[PDB]
Amino acid sequence: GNVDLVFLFDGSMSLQPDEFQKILDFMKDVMKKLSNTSYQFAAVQFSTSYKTEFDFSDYVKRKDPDALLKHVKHMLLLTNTFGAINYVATEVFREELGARPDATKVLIIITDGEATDSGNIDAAKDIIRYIIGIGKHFQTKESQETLHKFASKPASEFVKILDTFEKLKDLFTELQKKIYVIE
Amino acid sequence: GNVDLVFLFDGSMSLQPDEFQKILDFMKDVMKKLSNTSYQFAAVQFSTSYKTEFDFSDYVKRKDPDALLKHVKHMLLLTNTFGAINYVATEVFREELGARPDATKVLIIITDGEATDSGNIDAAKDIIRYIIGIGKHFQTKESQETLHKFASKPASEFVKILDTFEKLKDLFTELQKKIYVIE
Ligand SMILES: [Cl-]
Ligand SMILES: [Cl-]
Ligand SMILES: [Mg+2]
Ligand SMILES: [Mg+2]
Repeated sequence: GNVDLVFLFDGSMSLQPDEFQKILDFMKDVMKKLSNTSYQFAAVQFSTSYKTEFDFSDYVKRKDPDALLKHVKHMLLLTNTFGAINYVATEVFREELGARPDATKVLIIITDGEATDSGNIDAAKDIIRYIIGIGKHFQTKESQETLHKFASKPASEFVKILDTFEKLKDLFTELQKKIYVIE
Repeated sequence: GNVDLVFLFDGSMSLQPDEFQKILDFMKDVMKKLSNTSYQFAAVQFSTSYKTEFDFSDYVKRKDPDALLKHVKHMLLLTNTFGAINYVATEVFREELGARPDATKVLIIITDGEATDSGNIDAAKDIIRYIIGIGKHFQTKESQETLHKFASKPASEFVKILDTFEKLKDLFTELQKKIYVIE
């Protein structure tokens, strides 16, 4: 059926210009591949606070991915992941913002560091949540587990750990192998 | 998993140059949208006889549909669909020709007239068969009924009827709404 997918990307102080660009490229690639499908998209940059770069209505109005993200500016601040996730659940997934009523909700969280805040993401528990942890900040198994709480279960399918930002290209390659025209 | 898909397109005398071109456009549109996935394609033109325009190996070596179908010459003869389907079953789905051993076999038959031969397609029965009947030759319930024996069950799912070749543009729009990234 319909799929309303939200990209919640890390814009923290740790990211180098090229790394931030690779995150933007990844989001665009998936969007272009899935253009003219039953998917609709929204994008929110998060660091200390949260900013919807374009919401569902924006995408519907102008499907152009490159145009939708041409205005993004790297925040360069903290990594308040609990707040960011709750922000999507209540401020982005809204009918008035273009979200479709009984559409399946999906969240693709991309981050390069552990969350600097805490609390709960209970309000977002019914959204299908994928998280992509990139870079040396996720070298240890300990740091990787910290991401499970944000993603759906099992972690084996929903939590993806990438050692480099270059690997985002590999991940896109792999996701395309999972694309099918369903009966 | 892996999907080996063969397009079997009508090259009969009834087809005008632009109608035959729209059939090719449909095939290329499909292939382009499904590029870099688990799908691999082969295309066979049929009329009085049959011709593999490019096989699975060719597709793999040069994944460019436009380049893959640039030499196609409209046969302009009859409509031997029974023989054509049997040819795909035994002359196209072959490992030496690029087909992957246990990939799901799918056949997309595109035609604008009733078969001019007879027999059976028992040898192609394990292949998921879709048939697209286009135009004035299918304006009666009887003519449309004859297409059923070539496709998988139920006909309501595997038989597609288009009043015009223009409609192949519509059909492609429709099928894209069924494109999802599987878990
Ligand atoms: Cl950081
Ligand atoms: Cl004909
Ligand atoms: Mg960071
Ligand atoms: Mg014909």
